[PDB]
Amino acid sequence: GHMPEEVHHGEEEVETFAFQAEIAQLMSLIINTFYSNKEIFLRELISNASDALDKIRYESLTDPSKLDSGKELKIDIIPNPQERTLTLVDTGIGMTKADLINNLGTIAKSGTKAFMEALQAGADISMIGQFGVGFYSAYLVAEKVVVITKHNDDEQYAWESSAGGSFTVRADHGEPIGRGTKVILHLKEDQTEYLEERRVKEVVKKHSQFIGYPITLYL
Ligand SMILES: CC(C)c1cc(C(=O)N2Cc3ccccc3C2)c(O)cc1C=O
Repeated sequence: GHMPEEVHHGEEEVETFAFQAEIAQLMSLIINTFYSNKEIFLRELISNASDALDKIRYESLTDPSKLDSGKELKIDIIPNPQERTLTLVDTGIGMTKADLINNLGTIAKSGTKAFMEALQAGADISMIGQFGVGFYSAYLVAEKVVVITKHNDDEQYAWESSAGGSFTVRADHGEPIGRGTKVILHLKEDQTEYLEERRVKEVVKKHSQFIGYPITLYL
């Protein structure tokens, strides 16, 4: 053939953005600081999933066709010892691309700044959910976090950050999740206990025993 060259893709495939400084500061705090009960990261992620499931469960009352992307409201947890990943998948309402960028990169500024002020005044890490920013507690155990999300009104997107002050967002051309959010935790070397499922059960039973949706473990 010839050697055509595509000088210009139609649209930027991957976009990289900086966190608001206060979000980056909290992430650095979380990822570098000792905490005696890091298992609370799972409670915070399950709590976000439960809220997203509540959200779609409500809108299904007005519009039952919002469930055409999936009728089951559930949470699945998948440890992968060979990849050192722990994955949380929910069939909640999901996030549009705009809300993915805004919620994780920008408007968490107020909660993260108030939480750091509370920490300086004597609060501790386990209170992070009272400031609406419990998601960042993932970096207690993870060196890298991927968020895959699909909202009925938008396309499936992938967010990722290793807490170096920036994150990337891209169209996800991967396994389609239908609707909801998938959080993939790339675990730190010394936190692989959360790949053992005797441990994961322990943590769910301790912290999330009264979530109103089924939690299934895959191993
Ligand atoms: C990345 C993190 C913040 C997260 C987001 C969602 C999500 O898609 N939301 C959460 C929420 C809450 C209230 C209304 C709508 C939505 C939409 C989720 O299901 C799980 C997590 C795992 O921590």
